[PDB]
Amino acid sequence: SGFRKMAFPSGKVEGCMVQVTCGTTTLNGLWLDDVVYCPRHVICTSEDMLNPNYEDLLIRKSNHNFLVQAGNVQLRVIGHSMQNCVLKLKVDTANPKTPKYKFVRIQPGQTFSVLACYNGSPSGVYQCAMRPNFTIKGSFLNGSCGSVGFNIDYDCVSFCYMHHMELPTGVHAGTDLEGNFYGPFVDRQTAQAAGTDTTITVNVLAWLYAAVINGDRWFLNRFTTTLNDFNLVAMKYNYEPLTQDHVDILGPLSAQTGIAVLDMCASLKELLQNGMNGRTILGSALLEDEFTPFDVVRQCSGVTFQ
Amino acid sequence: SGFRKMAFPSGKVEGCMVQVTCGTTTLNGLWLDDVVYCPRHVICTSEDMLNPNYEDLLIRKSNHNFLVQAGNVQLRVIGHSMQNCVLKLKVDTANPKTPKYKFVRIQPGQTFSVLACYNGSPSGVYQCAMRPNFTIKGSFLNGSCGSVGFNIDYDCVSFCYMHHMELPTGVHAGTDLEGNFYGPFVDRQTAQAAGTDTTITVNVLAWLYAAVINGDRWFLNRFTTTLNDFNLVAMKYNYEPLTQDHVDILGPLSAQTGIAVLDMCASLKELLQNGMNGRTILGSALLEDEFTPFDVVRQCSGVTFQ
Ligand SMILES: *[C@](O)(C(=O)N1CC(C)(C)C1)[C@H](C[C@@H]1CCCNC1=O)NC(=O)[C@@H]1[C@@H]2[C@H](CN1C(=O)[C@@H](NC(=O)C(F)(F)F)C(C)(C)C)C2(C)C
Ligand SMILES: *[C@](O)(C(=O)N1CC(C)(C)C1)[C@H](C[C@@H]1CCCNC1=O)NC(=O)[C@@H]1[C@@H]2[C@H](CN1C(=O)[C@@H](NC(=O)C(F)(F)F)C(C)(C)C)C2(C)C
Repeated sequence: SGFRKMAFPSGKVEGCMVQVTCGTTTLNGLWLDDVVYCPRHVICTSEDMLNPNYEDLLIRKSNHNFLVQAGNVQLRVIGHSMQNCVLKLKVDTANPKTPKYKFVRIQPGQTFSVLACYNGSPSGVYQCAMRPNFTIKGSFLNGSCGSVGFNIDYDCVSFCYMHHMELPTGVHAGTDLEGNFYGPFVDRQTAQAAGTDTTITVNVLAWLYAAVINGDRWFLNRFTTTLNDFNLVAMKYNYEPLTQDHVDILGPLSAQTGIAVLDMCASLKELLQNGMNGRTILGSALLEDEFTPFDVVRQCSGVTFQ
Repeated sequence: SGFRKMAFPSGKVEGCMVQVTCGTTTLNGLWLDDVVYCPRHVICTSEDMLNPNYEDLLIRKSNHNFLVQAGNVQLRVIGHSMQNCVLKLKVDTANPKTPKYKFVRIQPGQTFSVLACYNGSPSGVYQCAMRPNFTIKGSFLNGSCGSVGFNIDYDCVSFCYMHHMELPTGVHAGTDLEGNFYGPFVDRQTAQAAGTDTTITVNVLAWLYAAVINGDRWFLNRFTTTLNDFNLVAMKYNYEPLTQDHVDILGPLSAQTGIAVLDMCASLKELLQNGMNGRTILGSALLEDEFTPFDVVRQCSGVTFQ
């Protein structure tokens, strides 16, 4: 039993992390095959980052201007290009520990593990959700840029996130590994703020299923509701609409517990209107929206990776 | 910025996990050098586990009775002994990926990462505290036994926990890697329950410091208090006493924020007496006691491992 926020094991990703230095700027890079991927603002100074011309700064760099270091070894750059906000450095050595991997662009609502790195060395690992406003709520300091988020599927790492920047309210923004930002953020030290965020409804329901599985059932009421009705009540508590696709995705949890999605929707509608009344669910005093249905099944069935 | 529950990167431990099968029982083992360590109840059936004579069952086993498997490879056992509740299987092969490591017995209050495994393969990683009643609040299913908890210090893994059992209320109990249980639990399917738990005061204060560092300061009041007074108020909310050692351990956080431990103690005493009043700290609606002072510094300074 028990229900924890739980990240994917990081080992496959650890063996891909490098330090990338250009001038005085040092940040982390991802070494896959014979390419190092990092944020393009590695080629900036403090001055530069207020309004940088990245194509211009990069013109003026030679391969030797990029120190890439993998513990004790220093990799020699033999090529450099820019794809959107990502810099690609061709190195002379293929990473022997490159895992099976893919590049994905995740959807708002989806979770992943972040491997927080400083100076190309791992600090720690935690789980995050891509919020509906295209931010994440991470823990990142100076030097963390180039840290990556990932999902593991059996043996194959899907990289979906690279860390670039921090926004007001101390939430975080970044790119896919093709260098396209999630959301409307630019890699420029300029005033930018996140849109107001919503609660990911399907994830809250997934967490309610996890609660029931773990025996926490005080909140199950005896009513049903319609999808239509549920959505109207949830509209006012700033919950995203639940679509029929979402209902279908909750099918496994519904089936494993014998609670129709719409009975659970009934129970949540009550919690939103009456609040939690001095009671916790799975240890928590707030409703959690950072567990997907797959995460719950993963944790409550025992899905495993190598 | 930001503050997350964050585990140590798991890679060094991943390369030590094996599947250990004896008869129909399969659970996880830890392969260090040429020894596999696992819970001794691998040698039991369902029948057995109500009241097992472990010395007796083990007498009757040959080395060949132990299948040890490391992905595709099968290791040949060439020796077996029992140390307390841990079984030690000498294998014919040393693990090439054995990291620098130590065996530690942690103290109540201390945190570690758990690498949850099924069939000797990692499912995921999360952070836990050894609670004062010598339990942890994990996520563990059937097959998880032998999963280990660890701290990383630079390059050296300190294993402190191996998973054995689950108790009423769905909390968890286990041994150090020398096979001594934490707390008064026995490895026997018998009615056993955890003592009522306390809140780890020093950890709550460490979390308050993290809050301030992250800018969440609404709860700082303008008073001091004495250690004596603080402890009396905390006695009734089921907080452990704060000793002078604890005060000394909070020194770095106190120094980095310029808030005396006893000013912070003043602020906590208020929160305990007046409650949180519909407000969160670092996202949380409850006070958190599962971050040590070292964890906070680690996360808020950027300590890093390889
Ligand atoms: C990242 O670039 C990094 O780790 N380093 C750059 C140096 C060499 C200093 C180390 C850095 C990570 C953030 C730093 C503050 C704490 N948390 C972080 O995640 N990213 C940046 O500093 C980032 C780069 C320029 C400005 N950045 C940035 O994040 C700004 N944010 C904004 O301007 C905002 F619009 F609010 F998003 C702050 C420094 C936080 C003000 C660029 C975006 C290119
Ligand atoms: C662990 O032994 C394991 O993963 N497996 C044994 C098999 C082969 C079935 C796979 C197992 C882990 C727990 C299983 C329930 C869910 N969570 C777990 O962590 N441990 C046990 O089953 C454990 C062994 C016998 C009885 N165990 C146990 O945990 C009991 N608990 C108690 O008796 C209690 F006193 F409450 F602690 C339950 C099965 C949960 C009732 C032994 C203790 C040797």
